[PDB]
Amino acid sequence: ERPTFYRQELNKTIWEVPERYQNLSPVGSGAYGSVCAAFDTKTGLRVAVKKLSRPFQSIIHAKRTYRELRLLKHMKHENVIGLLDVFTPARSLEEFNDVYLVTHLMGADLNNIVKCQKLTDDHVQFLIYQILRGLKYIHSADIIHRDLKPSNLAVNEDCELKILDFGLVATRWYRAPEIMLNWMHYNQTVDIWSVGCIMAELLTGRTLFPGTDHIDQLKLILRLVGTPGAELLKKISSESARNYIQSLTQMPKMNFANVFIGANPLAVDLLEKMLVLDSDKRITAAQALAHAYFAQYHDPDDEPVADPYDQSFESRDLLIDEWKSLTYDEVISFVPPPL
Ligand SMILES: COc1nccc(-c2c(-c3ccc(F)cc3)ncn2[C@H]2CC[C@H](O)CC2)n1
Ligand SMILES: Fc1ccc(-c2n[nH]cc2-c2ccncc2)cc1
Repeated sequence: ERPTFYRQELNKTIWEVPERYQNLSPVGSGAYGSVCAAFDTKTGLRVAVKKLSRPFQSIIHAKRTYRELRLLKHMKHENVIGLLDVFTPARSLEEFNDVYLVTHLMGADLNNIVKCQKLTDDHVQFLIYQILRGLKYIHSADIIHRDLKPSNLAVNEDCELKILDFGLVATRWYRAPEIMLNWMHYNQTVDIWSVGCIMAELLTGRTLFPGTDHIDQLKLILRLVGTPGAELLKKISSESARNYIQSLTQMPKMNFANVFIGANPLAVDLLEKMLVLDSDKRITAAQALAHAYFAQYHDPDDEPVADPYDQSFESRDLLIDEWKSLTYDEVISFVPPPL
């Protein structure tokens, strides 16, 4: 029981897929893979098919490939990209060198939405609500996204949103200041900082912190939220990070009600809770969902958490063939979701 595959070359890339997937149309490419829109004749669904690029090029690529497949197989939530299918044209482990991932076609990203004029407060509520609902789920599996940005948020014509964990403008614009300072013990609230930046941008139509580099990025952040107070400075072990931060002209926290004047005061209150410099004081996804700003969407009985997620593989140092074999086992054990 193996489907019939057919091959085709699209934009320099060869695609070998099952006959069920028709009318492949390139959507975009990147360092880690390329994506085509297609029509799935078995389900009647429009899908996006991602072909991984050089999945076993090195130990790093091989572990990344396994990581992505494991993550995607685990994510089962309406606001997180999951898998409809995964396949390989390879007939055996020995000749296994290509991995294809299939999900529901979304068709646009959040950047396309903010670009095409500004949104109503109701749209901001709905979009951010969905991000947080997806994040609550991801975070409950002890996963940190780490690179939330508009381009990693897929959105369909119904304004339904799904978080893309990977990852085929600048990432740094949405990155938590503790990451810009290279803190190795950052927590899940790095993602809340990013949601704060995204929400600000949806409300104003402008990138909140458009830094030109890591130093400029930190400078832009501190100008809005103020330079660190005593409680936060005490948590910084890095002497250079402290010499830098403390050698900057001291700056107060700006009045958010003034900076985002015109916005819904509930949105401004939430933003202030997300864009707190000290990650230990930043609101969590679960807490954010209960915020008054989302009263028309919040339902505690329908904001589910994830099943336990085993990431013990992350601490493993294996050979390429071992990561390849594990990935292969995960391709073969895949059971599609019910139609
Ligand atoms: C184009 O429609 C669509 N829908 C769902 C996922 C993906 C996807 C995926 C993707 C991820 C997993 C998968 F199984 C299938 C596709 N990776 C990146 N994207 C998009 C590509 C365009 C870009 O603007 C936004 C990310 N694409
Ligand atoms: F300027 C800044 C900006 C952000 C931070 C910060 N927020 N949460 C944790 C930290 C942090 C940064 C560096 N080292 C430990 C902790 C600290 C100083």
